[PDB]
Amino acid sequence: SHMNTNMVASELGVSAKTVQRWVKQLNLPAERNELGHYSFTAEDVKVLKSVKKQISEGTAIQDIHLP
Repeated sequence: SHMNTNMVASELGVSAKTVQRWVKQLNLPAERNELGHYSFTAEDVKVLKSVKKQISEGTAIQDIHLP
């Protein structure tokens, strides 16, 4: 009912491994879909877009602010 890692990566314009790096580094919650794969919601996409935006602006991973 939601979006897997490939879908998220597609909407962000990054690779799937990049999404996985951020999710784990930033201790972000991730569910599992009907196949047991990682799954994300629209909220997650927005949060990960904020991560990408902040890194792009020069913010270090540890200085990132998340809701």
